[PDB]
Amino acid sequence: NNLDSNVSQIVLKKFLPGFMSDLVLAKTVDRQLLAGEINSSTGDSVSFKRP
Amino acid sequence: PNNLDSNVSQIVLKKFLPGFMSDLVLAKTVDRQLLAGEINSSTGDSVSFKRP
Repeated sequence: NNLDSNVSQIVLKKFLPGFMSDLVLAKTVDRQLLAGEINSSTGDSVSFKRP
Repeated sequence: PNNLDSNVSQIVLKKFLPGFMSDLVLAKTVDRQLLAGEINSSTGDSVSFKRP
C-alpha cells in the first residue's frame, strides 16, 4: 500500500531517430565558374560574357 | 548609413558561355571525289558526265 515514494521516474539518455532528406541537386549544378569570383573588390555581383 | 558602393567596381570576367549547334551528316555521306577539281578556268561553269 502506497509504495510510490520508493521508486523514481527515470528518463533514458537515448534519442529516437528522426526524419532526414537527401541532397543531389547541389552536386550536379556547375560550381567551377562561380568560385571565389565575388571578392571584396568585385562587390555585390559579377558577370560573364555571352557568345 | 554606410554607403560604400563607390569603393568597388563592376567586373565583367573574360569567360564565354556555351551556345548551340547542329551535326553534319549529309555533307559527309554524299559523293565528293567525282566533282573535285574538275571545274576550273578552262571548263566554264559546268561539266558533264556520260550515261550508261
